[PDB]
Amino acid sequence: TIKWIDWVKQIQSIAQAGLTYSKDVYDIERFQQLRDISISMMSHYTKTDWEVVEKLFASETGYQTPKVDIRAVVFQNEKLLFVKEKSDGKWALPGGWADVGYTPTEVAAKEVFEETGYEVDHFKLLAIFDKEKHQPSPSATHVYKIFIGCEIIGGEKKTSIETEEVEFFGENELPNLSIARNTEDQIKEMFAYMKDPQKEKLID
Amino acid sequence: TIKWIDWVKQIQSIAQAGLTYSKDVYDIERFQQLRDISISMMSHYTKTDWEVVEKLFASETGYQTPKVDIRAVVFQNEKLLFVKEKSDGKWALPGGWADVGYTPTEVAAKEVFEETGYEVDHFKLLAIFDKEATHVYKIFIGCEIIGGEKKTSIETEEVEFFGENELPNLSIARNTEDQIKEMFAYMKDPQKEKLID
Ligand SMILES: O=C[C@H](O)[C@H](O)[C@H](O)CO
Repeated sequence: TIKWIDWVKQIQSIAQAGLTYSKDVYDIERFQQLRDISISMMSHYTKTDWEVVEKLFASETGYQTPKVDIRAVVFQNEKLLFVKEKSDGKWALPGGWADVGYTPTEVAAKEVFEETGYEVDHFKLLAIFDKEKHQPSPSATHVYKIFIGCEIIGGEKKTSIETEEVEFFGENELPNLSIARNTEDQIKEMFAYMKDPQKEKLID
Repeated sequence: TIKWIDWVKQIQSIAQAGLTYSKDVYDIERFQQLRDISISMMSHYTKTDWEVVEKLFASETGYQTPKVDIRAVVFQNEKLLFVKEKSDGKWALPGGWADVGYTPTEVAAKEVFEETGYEVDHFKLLAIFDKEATHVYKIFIGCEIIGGEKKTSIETEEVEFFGENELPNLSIARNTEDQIKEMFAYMKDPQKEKLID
């Protein structure tokens, strides 16, 4: 693996904590210098514009925790609901970044409605995966993925600008997965839950 | 001209100054973390440059989400592990902010070890709460003592196990009275539906 990336992510994290919590004017200035070195290291070794890296890597406030992604797990006739993005042509469970000001089930409901047309409720906590644990490639960011089971209670299948196709798929007919949005192993775990819904919940 | 070497040397020299001159216990710990990382970095890549990773930011947008707090839920014969906090002198489950570089269960095991000296395993996902300027998803993770011993701290003045009717004064930001009640409900009925806000 690339060892340097996880070191630099930890330096930015501590610098971000220092800028939030230090009250010492010379320590605040040391934490700002350290964040700026972290941007410069990322900028040079990924050949990415310095100011772009600052926005993508080093503009959060407060203590730095992993980011939260939500995936909705909706079955019908033992087939799992997937949505295809028009631009990249790849498939994933409905979901996305958790919006500030929304609870996890509100994110699941809103993402399912916007991407698929369906109304959902009857939320179940299924799993929390650590995106980095067996990640294919190195990442600038650390993500926890919360999988929430839901029941379709209304609305109707509807495509959009972003969302070209909405379809259910059986476990021996999976479409081309967006590995960034969901791994094969995360999908296999959801079919294991469908077969035995009283099973232990996966937490990385 | 191998640029990582001068940047790591700068990080080291800043961290050493911070470590020498800070009077705040939390500032000292941050500078100690940075010193520790810089040592680890220098002890690698002897001759070579760092690998260029030109695709690292391809799908990155700088989107901000709720922060993650983790609370470890540790029972011993029907009593729940609490910790008296230096901040307010009130009591809470071991836990805190989830750190970059750690899985949820590594966070739970780490917070329990540093705050109480116990080593835990057998992790179970119990709940995620959020009652909606700071937005927080709080993950309750159950686990069991497999080793270590009870050790109080400069940070953690007392470590006590408490039953449902003898609860100490709770640090309410860290754990509400309803969140603790729910945890006792999981211990008593261990097939209760897991809560997710
Ligand atoms: O919240 C957790 C943090 O470690 C502490 O609040 C910081 O060290 C700031 O003092």
